[PDB]
This record gives sequence, C-alpha cells and structure tokens, in this order.
Amino acid sequence: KSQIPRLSAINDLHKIWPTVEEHGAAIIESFLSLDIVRRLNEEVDPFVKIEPIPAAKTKDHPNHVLSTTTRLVNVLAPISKAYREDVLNSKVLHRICSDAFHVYGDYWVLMGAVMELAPSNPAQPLHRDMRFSHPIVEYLKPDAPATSINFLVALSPFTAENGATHVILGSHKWQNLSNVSMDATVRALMNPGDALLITDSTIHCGGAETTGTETRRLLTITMGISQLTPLESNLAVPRPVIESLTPLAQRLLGWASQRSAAPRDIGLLTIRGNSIEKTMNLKAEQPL
Amino acid sequence: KSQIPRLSAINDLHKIWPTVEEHGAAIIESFLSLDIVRRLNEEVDPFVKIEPIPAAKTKDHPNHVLSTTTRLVNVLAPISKAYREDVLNSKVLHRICSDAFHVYGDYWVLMGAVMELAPSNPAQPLHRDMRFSHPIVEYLKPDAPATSINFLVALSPFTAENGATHVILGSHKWQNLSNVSMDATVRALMNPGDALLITDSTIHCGGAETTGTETRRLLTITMGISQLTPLESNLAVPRPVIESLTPLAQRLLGWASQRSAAPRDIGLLTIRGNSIEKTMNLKAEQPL
Ligand SMILES: COc1ccc(/C=C2/C(=O)Nc3ccccc3C(=O)N2C)cc1
Ligand SMILES: COc1ccc(/C=C2/C(=O)Nc3ccccc3C(=O)N2C)cc1
Ligand SMILES: [Br-]
Ligand SMILES: [Br-]
Ligand SMILES: [Br-]
Ligand SMILES: [Br-]
Ligand SMILES: [K+]
Ligand SMILES: [K+]
Ligand code: NI
Ligand code: NI
Repeated sequence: KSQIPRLSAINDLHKIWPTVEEHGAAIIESFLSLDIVRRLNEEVDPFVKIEPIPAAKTKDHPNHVLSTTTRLVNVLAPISKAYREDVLNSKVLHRICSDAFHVYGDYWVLMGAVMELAPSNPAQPLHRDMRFSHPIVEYLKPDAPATSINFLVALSPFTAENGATHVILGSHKWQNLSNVSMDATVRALMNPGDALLITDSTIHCGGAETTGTETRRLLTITMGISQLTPLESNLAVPRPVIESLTPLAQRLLGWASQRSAAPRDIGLLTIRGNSIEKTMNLKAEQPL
Repeated sequence: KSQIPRLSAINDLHKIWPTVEEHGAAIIESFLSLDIVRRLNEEVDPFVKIEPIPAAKTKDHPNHVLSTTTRLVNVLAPISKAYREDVLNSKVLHRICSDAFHVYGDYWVLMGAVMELAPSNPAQPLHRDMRFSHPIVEYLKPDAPATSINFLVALSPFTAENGATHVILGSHKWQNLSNVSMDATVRALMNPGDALLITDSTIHCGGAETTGTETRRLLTITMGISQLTPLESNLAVPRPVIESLTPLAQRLLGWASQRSAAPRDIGLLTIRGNSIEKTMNLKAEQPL
C-alpha cells in the first residue's frame, strides 16, 4: 500500500496543500529547523512537567478523552519565544493555510499545543479531530473544503515502535466508515522538525508506545478558519508579550479583527466598523 | 396567505422556538417592556447620531452592504445599562436559544446592534443573513439545525408604510431559490418592544420607507452557537463594566470559556484545562 507523501518545505512548497487535498496527509520534511525544535523543547520543558493529568479534578474544563499519562500544554505564546516568533510567522505554514482556506477567508490558530506521551501509551482509537469541541463540523456537506487542518510536528523521533502517528490515506473523502481499520493505516515516521499535515476529515490515530522506555513529544498546531472558535484562549496573555508579536501573529492569537472571503465582507470581531487593533491602538514588534 | 405567527413572551414561551422551526419566523409580543425600550433608546441615542456612514473611508472594516443613510451601532454593552443587564439576561431570549442550540452546545451574541433607518430608506434585497461574514454556513447540510438566529426587536413602530420587515414563511427550508419574490412575503407589523425572530436560513428583508418622514429603529440580536466567531468584539470593553455583568452575560460577550454539546466536550477558549473566568479570576455582578 501507498506510503504518506514526503515533501520538502524548501522546494515543494506549492505541492504541499494539493498533496494533502488529494491524499488526506503529507509529511513536510524539516518543517521546523533543529534550532527551533531545540528552543521550543527547552522553553516548554518545565510547563509539561508541572502539567496535571488531562482530567484533573482541579480543572474547570477537564479533558476526559486523552489517556491519563498524557500531558498537553497549550497557550504557548507566553511560554515560548520560539513559538510566538518563529512558528507563528512560519512562511511554510502561512503559504499552506492560505492555499487551504482561501475559499473561506482569514485563518487563525484553533490550538497550538505541546503533547508529551508517556512510555507504554496505548494507541488512540482511529478518529477525526474536532468532534469533542466543534459539533458544527459534522453537519458540513461531504465536499465542503476543510475548515481546519492539523500540523503534527515531531519534537522527538516518531518511530513505529514508539507510537508514530497512523493515517488512512484517502479517508478524508470517506462518507461510509465501515472500512475503518488499523489494517488500512500507514505510519508517519519522522525526525524532529518534520511535520505530518492532516485535515479535520483525515482518519488517524496516535500509535502505541511499545518500548516502555521512550517518551514521545509533539507540537500540534490546529489551524482553522477565523469563522470557527479556537479551542484555546489568549485573552489572559499579557499585553507586552502580545505587543512584541507581528501583526500576523497577533491576528492568529485572536488579538485582531478577522475577514471572510465574501466579496463585500463585513468582518469578524469588529468594533463599530473598526478593527480591534485600530480601536485599542495595539502596537506590534515591540521588544520586551 | 398565512401571516407571521404571534406569540406571548409570558404565556407561549415553550411554543416560540417550535413555531420558528416550523415556519421560519414568529413575532414575540412584548419581548422587551416599554421601560426597557425607553432606557435602551435614551442610552444609544447619542451614539447613533455620531455614527458615520456604514462604509465611511475612515473605517477599517467598512460595511459596503448597508444603504448609505443607515446607521448601525454595535458593541452595546459599554453604551447601555439596559442592554447589558436586562436584555443580555432576558429569560425569554435564553429559553429560546437553549431550545434552539441544544444540539450544538453553548451559544453567545454574534452581534447586538441598534440600527436606525432614515426616511425614504429603500427595501433591502431579499436575503439570508450571515453571507457577508460566515461563508462556512453556506456549506452546512440542508437539514442542519440553525447555527444562528436573529431577534429583530422594534425600538419604534414597524408599519407597512415605514418599512416593516418582510419574511417568506417556510423559506428557511428552501433549497431551490427560484420562487424568491416579494410576492411571497408577509410583513412584521410590530409595536415597540415586539420582536421578530428568524433563523439564518429565513429569507427576508427590511421594507421600503415610503412616508419620507418616519425614522425606524431596531435592536438586532444575532444569537449563535459558541463555535462560530462573533461579528463584533468585546475585547476593548473595560474590565469594570465586564465585572458588573452576570456570569451568563459575561459568557455571551466572549469573556468566558464555552462548551460544546459533545458527550466528552473538551471546551472552547480554554487555558490549559481551565476557563478564562477561573484563570483571570474574573468577578461578576460588581456594582460600578
Ligand atoms: C485517546 O484518544 C483520542 C485522543 C484525542 C482525540 C481527539 C482530540 C481532538 O479532537 N482535538 C485535539 C487536537 C489536538 C490535540 C488534542 C486534541 C484532543 O484533545 N482530542 C480529544 C481523539 C482520540
Ligand atoms: C442593504 O441590503 C442588505 C443589508 C444587510 C444584509 C445582511 C447583513 C447580514 O448578513 N448581517 C447583519 C446582521 C445584523 C445587522 C446587519 C447585518 C448586515 O450588516 N448585513 C450586511 C443584507 C442585505
Ligand atoms: Br493520548
Ligand atoms: Br500522534
Ligand atoms: Br439598510
Ligand atoms: Br428590518
Ligand atoms: K474518538
Ligand atoms: K444580499
Ligand atoms: Ni487526532
Ligand atoms: Ni437580514
């Protein structure tokens, strides 16, 4: 059976989205440089260690889906300089998203999260993303263009034995889900910095960690149209850190108004005909 | 032909949404009391007078759709005590919205706006709302439950001669739009405080002002699922005014996390498993 298409971020940039549109998945080799991976890991390290279980009884919005040993850290902008500067302004990411979401309009981050999977983590059941947060997406027409996509960026090696992601190629076009089986999957073997790109309709799952020793880490960036509400909020991110960002990064974090692709678009998150950034006089690229 | 169903807010509360679901429109008599209408008008009065044309070249997000003589004022919470307290906590509104959006989950305000139509304002073309801001909604399946609804509340008399709203009953179920004609419409004749409730699929239009003397005013409250992005932002609303609101009102204005109806919902606008209100220690019902 056919393996997941592997593409260069440097040379095959224009081919990435068309490949995902056709096959439902693609591996972007060296999506992030090893330098960026190093700084990202270093910066988020302590936050994953202090992170409680997904469904901790202390939590207001517990995640009852993730395995108890998994640790997920989101709202990365205040944590990571590498995230807020390098990945939020990624030329590759923005070309792909604009290719993907041009029919709808502006896009933003629905969630940027670092996930660390513990040794012996079981495989996730095969699934499509967004079904625990956006019931609306299930009511979209079969041939509706994807309203969100997910960059699954390896922050440590993804191998068959340590639970590399499974995908079913072509499953993003499936309506009948009777052929859903692990038999139909292929793996996303990836070095740190490589990214598996899927859509919200791609049937997939995290793999089983079978060594009992290896800890697998990833950065999952769900990019979606600005008409859909993010899973995470940046409302509590201090103004100085927000004002250190680029205007593009500010928009991605919901600290700007947004536009649809409607010919006479009237906009989203506006204030009496004016933008958030104009109204609040929000500065950009201010060193903190 | 059949007139728009008229229902009591006091006695027919449970009948309102089922009526709209069947017919695409209903008039809620005395949705707001004359007291509330009086205070709302008094409070927004100066803001509509200073409001520039919809597509003013000074604006960041000009509205090129509205007639040039129309004035629209949104982000009403900081303007109006009556809006932020009485209408945002309306028992009738919240019963209707929970009836309407239970399949999806939480709902919030997509836009609360006062609109003043000038004398001799032409009729709007027949349309469905949301097509200039949320292209996504057009891609929803025909029988998908409505993801937004619009309360068109009369703040002055709605008459046939001064441009009362037109609706086509049953048009919310239409797929073929060849029978779209003013021939098929009925009017929403309303006293101040009455509300015309429609869905995002109800074909309708503002009527022609034919007297050349009367100024018509309305409060349009588009309520929609929390999975859809609002047309307006409350990000710049001062913290003291936000903290004077009820928790329910805070949620409606995007100053709280939100929940979907998914059995193991993971939430919207959360912060590492905790809500906005918990994280920021947001107070409620603090007199200012
Ligand atoms: C144990 O098996 C699983 C675990 C997760 C999902 C799916 C999701 C999801 O739809 N959204 C995302 C997106 C990024 C990161 C996490 C999540 C997440 O939390 N869940 C629940 C399915 C099955
Ligand atoms: C001149 O004819 C028109 C004027 C408006 C619309 C429709 C909308 C709309 O879809 N959303 C709303 C919702 C509330 C209040 C205003 C608006 C609005 O601004 N437009 C553009 C159509 C036709
Ligand atoms: Br997991
Ligand atoms: Br994974
Ligand atoms: Br108008
Ligand atoms: Br109207
Ligand atoms: K699942
Ligand atoms: K129109
Ligand atoms: Ni997944
Ligand atoms: Ni309308």
